[PDB]
Amino acid sequence: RWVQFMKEAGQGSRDMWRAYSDMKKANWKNSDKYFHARGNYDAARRGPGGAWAAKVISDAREAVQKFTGDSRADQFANEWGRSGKDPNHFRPAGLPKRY
Amino acid sequence: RWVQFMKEAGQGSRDMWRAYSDMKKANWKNSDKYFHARGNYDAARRGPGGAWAAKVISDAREAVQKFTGDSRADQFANEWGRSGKDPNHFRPAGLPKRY
Amino acid sequence: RWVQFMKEAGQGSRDMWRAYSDMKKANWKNSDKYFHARGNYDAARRGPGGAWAAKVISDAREAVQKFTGDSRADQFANEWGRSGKDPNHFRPAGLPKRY
Amino acid sequence: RWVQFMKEAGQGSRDMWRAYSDMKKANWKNSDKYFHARGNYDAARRGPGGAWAAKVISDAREAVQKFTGDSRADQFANEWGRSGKDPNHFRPAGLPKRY
Repeated sequence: RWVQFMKEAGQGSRDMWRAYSDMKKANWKNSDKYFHARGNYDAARRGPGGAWAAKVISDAREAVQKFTGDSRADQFANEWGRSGKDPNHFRPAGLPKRY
Repeated sequence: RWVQFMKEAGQGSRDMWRAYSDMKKANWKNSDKYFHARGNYDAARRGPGGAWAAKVISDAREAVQKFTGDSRADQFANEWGRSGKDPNHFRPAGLPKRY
Repeated sequence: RWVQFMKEAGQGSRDMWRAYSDMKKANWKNSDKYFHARGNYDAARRGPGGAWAAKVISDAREAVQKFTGDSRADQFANEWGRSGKDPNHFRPAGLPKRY
Repeated sequence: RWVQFMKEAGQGSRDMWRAYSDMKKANWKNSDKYFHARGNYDAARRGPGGAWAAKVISDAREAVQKFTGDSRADQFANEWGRSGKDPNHFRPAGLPKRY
């Protein structure tokens, strides 16, 4: 169903935004890989529409960052999460458990 | 701002959704090109995030269309609208004026 | 069929390359829109795989050009051609008939 | 060079194709992740055009997989390979050494 796909995409996009926002709040050493994986994991957890949303938002973020005023590691972390593997694989010591 | 981008992308996504539900509600002959153009035009007016959102949602919709036996014509209508040209170029006679 | 899709993509990608090459040879005033439309038209003429190839190569070219050391017009011309409309719509007066 | 990019993309596309036909010829149990990883690794070694080609072909293949009732696992294997990690991490016991 198209409607269900679009619903999941909307939920997933909010998950990706929550990952961004948390990353900015945490302001933490060597956590970028974790939040990349967490955003994608959360979003794909919604279903195909969420996983689709994770993928295109991920690629846009990567693009804009190469429009800069370790991409391969970022994309690896994105897909680690998007495929359902535990984002805490990349968790740095000390990162508050709220994240 | 990335924030601004995601915000516009959120607005554009709602614009696209509005186009889909309007098309289904209208249930009008040969109206797909109009609603494709209209959703893309509404989305792109929100700004760059809006046009980006309209572009990726458009491509996901094309994929669906091709997998269910005119996606080429609708993608042309998508771009027409996204580029800021009048969606009413594609308006079929009799389509209710609220749409 | 996946094989047929991949075959068309290969043919289409050679068409897009032929459009680029011709554009560089022609070195002509205000022909960029024409070659954009012609590359995409030729490639989509091969079938879905060709049209798919036209789309992703088009977006890569646009990207790299925004990585610069009228995008919307370019993309409009791309989709004009990709949808099967005559690329000579954008032909500038004088352009050699080989192109 | 854009030329260099398209050249590497052509090489990468052949690498990906080699992976598909090898997978079909091998006809081996639980081997999809290996061949996904391998095709992406071969392609990305060609350079940026090669990695780009592997990325868009990978996404077109994911779409097909989802439309025919593990695409998530294969996309992870895609990224593993594309990032330069050893494809043989996914190698199933007994897969002929020529592959």
